[PDB]
Amino acid sequence: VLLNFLKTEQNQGTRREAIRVLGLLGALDPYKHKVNISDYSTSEMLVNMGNLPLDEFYPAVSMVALMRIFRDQSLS
Repeated sequence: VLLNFLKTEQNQGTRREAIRVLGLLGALDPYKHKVNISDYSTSEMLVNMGNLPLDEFYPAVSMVALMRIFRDQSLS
């Protein structure tokens, strides 16, 4: 949330204040930043790892496309 405002909010004073905050806190080395922190088969279907013939391939991809919008409740 410190960095998100740099690409969303644009008012110059706000950005100067944000970077000032970052500087005062100051340069955490990324290692500690990381320390503090199924679609797999469908992904292989997107590449056809199983080497299916194209005829039995279009149904799978069209289906996964339809399920992608059908699962999301935001646009029902």
